[PDB]
Amino acid sequence: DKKWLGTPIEEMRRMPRCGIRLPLLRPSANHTVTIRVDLLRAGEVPKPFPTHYKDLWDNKHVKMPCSEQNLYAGSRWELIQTALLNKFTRPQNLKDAILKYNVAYSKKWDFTALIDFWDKVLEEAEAQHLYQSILPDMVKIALCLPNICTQPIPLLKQKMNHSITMSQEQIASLLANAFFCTFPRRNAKMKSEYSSYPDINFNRLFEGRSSRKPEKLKTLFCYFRRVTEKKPTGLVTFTRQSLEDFPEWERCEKPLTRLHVTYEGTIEENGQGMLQVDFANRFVGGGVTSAGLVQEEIRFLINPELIISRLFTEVLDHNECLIITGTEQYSEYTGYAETYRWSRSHEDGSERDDWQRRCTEIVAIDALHFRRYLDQFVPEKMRRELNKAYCGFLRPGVSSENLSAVATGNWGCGAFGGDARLKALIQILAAAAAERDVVYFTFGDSELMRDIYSMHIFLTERKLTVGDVYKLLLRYYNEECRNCGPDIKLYPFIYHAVE
Ligand SMILES: Cn1c(=O)c2[nH]c(SCCN3CCOCC3)nc2n(C)c1=O
Repeated sequence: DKKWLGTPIEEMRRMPRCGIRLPLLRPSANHTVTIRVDLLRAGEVPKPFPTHYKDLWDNKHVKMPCSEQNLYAGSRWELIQTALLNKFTRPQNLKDAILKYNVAYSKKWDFTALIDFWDKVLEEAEAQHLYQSILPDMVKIALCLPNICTQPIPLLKQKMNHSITMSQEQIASLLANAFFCTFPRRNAKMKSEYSSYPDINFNRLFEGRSSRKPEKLKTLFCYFRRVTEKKPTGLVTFTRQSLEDFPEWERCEKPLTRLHVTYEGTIEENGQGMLQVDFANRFVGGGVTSAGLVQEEIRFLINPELIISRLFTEVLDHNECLIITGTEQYSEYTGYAETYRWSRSHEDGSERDDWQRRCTEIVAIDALHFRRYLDQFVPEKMRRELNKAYCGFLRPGVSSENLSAVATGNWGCGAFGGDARLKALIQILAAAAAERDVVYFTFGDSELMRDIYSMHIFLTERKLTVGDVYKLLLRYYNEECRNCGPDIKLYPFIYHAVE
């Protein structure tokens, strides 16, 4: 009957209470900081550093639309200014503007969803507000980019252990540019440069007739209305983490940690101050700028500062994750995929830390996509998922007492074909190896809650280590999968093996 099982969620560690005092925010070889730390003050808009725009146009940094190297020779940035500084009264005006500096895509890019949103979804007053106020304000913050993002932004490339800390205001200027599709070299289907990076320009949000698109657009315009009306004052950190020292899982003598499991609630609302998992695509954010609308995309829509990770985050390799600290929630929603609806504007009540970052930490970890259900029990694939989750959970240089619980759920299930009971145990083992408790949301599935709880209590009461459990997974593969759906399910197999 009960709605939750295991350790009370009130007993789990959360930020900021559990953290240590942050070191002085400072730029270094592994930390890009794009604002004046000496002037960072609560409730004040951060000042960009440096004061005057500095450009880098190379294979290691974002290619900025305002670069003097962005040519067409004509200046693409001048063309963008001329195109966007026109009155919009009808959606065709905005399509024509975006296409003036995207001539090569004038036959490839469809704007049906934008036209339908403006003309067929919005009432007359809402459309009027969109084109008299919201869009012109978005144009202005976009065109302010050279005065806002004065410091080159390095790409968080494969195998880099590197962090970028920037202001929410800087992110808003960059995302307004993404909306107007101004980022060069990010568009071609057959590009080699940036082929390993996600889409950033928003043009696919404008294509097609899904009922999903107006909801995505409502969610994003809620954000844009908010951050053009009053500049957000905080910072956001993006950290790419690449590990090479992974556990020898079969030999790991670490005990399991604590579990709270519930079929009610969500990661983002009920896991406040916890390490919140994004069920990510290896191209971070997935189809947020196109058709996708499941856990990752929804989180990227209600916390749009996440979307800018796509500007500079290379596709994740198996040993990598992306950790984002400080994104703000601007929207509330209901549903998902075909039922997703924008509900209302959200006033984020999270505390900020000593770097003026909202106390919200999200980790993008991408599960594997399994063509065949039994493929996921292959030991190499189980080890891969363990190592991915471990990389997402591990904080080198931090004591376990200062680590929040992990707030997660059915990672890699649904579209990717993962088995929820296996993935729950994999996350429990990885969390144990990283010395972090687990808060698990089963998203309405009460039987799964009971099953994960019962397995966890079974294993903990018998004092099985991480390695004891991993060896049982290996036995399951050999006994029920390798020479095989299997005859016996995983948790029944485990109970029988141990008993
Ligand atoms: C724990 N958890 C979720 O599982 C979740 N799924 C979604 S939409 C995609 C359908 N899912 C159904 C459950 O299996 C994973 C895929 N939003 C979610 N949120 C906000 C959440 O907190």
